[PDB]
Amino acid sequence: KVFGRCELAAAMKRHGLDNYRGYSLGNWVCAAKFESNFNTQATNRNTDGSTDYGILQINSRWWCNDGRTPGSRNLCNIPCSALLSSDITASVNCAKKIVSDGNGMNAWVAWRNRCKGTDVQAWIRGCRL
Ligand SMILES: [Cl-]
Ligand code: NA
Ligand code: NA
Repeated sequence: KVFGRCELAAAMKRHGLDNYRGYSLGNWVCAAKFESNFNTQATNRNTDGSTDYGILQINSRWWCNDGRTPGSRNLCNIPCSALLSSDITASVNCAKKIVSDGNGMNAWVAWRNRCKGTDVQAWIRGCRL
């Protein structure tokens, strides 16, 4: 599913990401934009052999099992394919564990390089939230 911007902002709020670990909703929408282009089916291989999955590009190196990332962890206790659903529940639940692990949103390379320190409130402008 390719979410609209305000559609994703509304789903992310419904699921408790607005101000989660102190990150406003616009940070999460900006991260999803530059990680996945709002596409739940996005997958991208990493140089170490892991893959990133879904709207927030969650890495099989630590967070999910994809059956082909040796010596990796599954800290969200899920198959990586769960993170590709039209239902973002599994991605949001797992993202809450990631952002809580001490690194905050710096875990998301696209967030650090493209959203951090910008006017992220712009990502929720015009949405009826
Ligand atoms: Cl933090
Ligand atoms: Na894994
Ligand atoms: Na999907």
